[PDB]
Parts: sequence; structure tokens; C-alpha cells
Amino acid sequence: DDKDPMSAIKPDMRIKLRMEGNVNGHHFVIDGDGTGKPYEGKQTMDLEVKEGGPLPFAFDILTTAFNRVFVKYPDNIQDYFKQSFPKGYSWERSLTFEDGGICNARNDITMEGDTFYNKVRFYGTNFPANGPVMQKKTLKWEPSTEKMYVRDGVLTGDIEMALLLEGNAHYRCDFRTTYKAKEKGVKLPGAHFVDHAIEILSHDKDYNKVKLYEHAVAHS
Repeated sequence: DDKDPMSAIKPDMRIKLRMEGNVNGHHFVIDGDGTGKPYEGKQTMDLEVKEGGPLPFAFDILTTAFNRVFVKYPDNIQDYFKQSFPKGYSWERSLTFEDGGICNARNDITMEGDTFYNKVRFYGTNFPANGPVMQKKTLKWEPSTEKMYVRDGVLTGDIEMALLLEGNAHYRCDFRTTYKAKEKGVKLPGAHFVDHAIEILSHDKDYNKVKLYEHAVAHS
């Protein structure tokens, strides 16, 4: 009642990130520098491939691994992610594509001052050589709705995602993400939804440099 509601999560935050991983044996390191408005559910990040470029696969498969703090939560829904700070939280994600491609991603999110730090790992395998990921035929992720609910005691988000491809086709992917506050006493939320829209605003021809944007809103 007397607490500063923004004692940890300021209205304007900075974001620092390093992702390591490999997809179908192709290794990479990617750095991110960004800003966001946690209470508006908006964030922008400048990404730069530091090792392994030019990436021989669709950059789009990586972009949701580049923080559910950046969601506009109404007052009537418990905000597990803003409640996880200053200490932070982590998530683990499975990406199961319709052609057998499979990715596992994880992010450890800490906060130092005004900056979220992200330790990201991304591993993908079993992508067909002739498929749209290795051939770089993707255009964007479609806007999505994540179902947030408690599954066996752990906050879980399920999404039916789709990449738009060249040639009026889509390429489907199932997401399951588990979210774990570092403080083990954070209160779990009731079931709800988060609408997402992620997009690449600009990029170099070989995607060595990418500007990424996401807008997210929670609702019932």
C-alpha cells in the first residue's frame, strides 16, 4: 500500500543480451542492446551477430528468444513477471515445428539497476535441409496468443505459432514455455492470455544486424 510500485521495474528500462547456440550444427553468438517500456508492453532491440555469420538459416526462428516483463498487464491480472524482480526469473522453451525441426531455448533474466540482463541459449536440430528454415524462406511470425496457466505447479505458456513463408504458405510451430521466478515464494497468476506481435523493423541483407520490436498485452 505504501510501497513504490516501480521500486524495481522502472517505466523506461534498458536491455542487454547475449545468445549462444547452434542450429543444425551451425554455431553463433549474438549480442542484443535494447530499451523497453514494461508497463506498455513494448520493447525494441538492436541485434548483432558476433560469431558464425552470415547465419545459414532463417533469423526469424531466433527472435522470440530475444522477456514477459514487457507485457501490458491490467490491474485485475497478477503480473508474475514484474513481481519476480529485482531478483529475476528464467524460462525454458520447446519449439516444435511441423516438419520435425525442434528447438530448445532458455533465458536467465537478471536486473542490475535500470537494465535487464539476458543469458540466452538456443539449440535447434532436425531441420530438413530443403525446408524453409535452412533455405531462409520465412517472412515473419504471425501475431499470436499465448495461453498462460499453471501446469503441474509451474507457470506455463502454450502458443500455436506460425511463420509466414514466401509463396502464400505458413509453417507452424508449437511453443511451450515454463517460467520460474528466482524467489521461490512468488504468487502464481490465474489463467490468462498474452497477445504478442513480434516483428523485424529493419535488417542488413545478411541479417548480421537486426532491429527487433515486440508489443504484448495480457487479457482474460
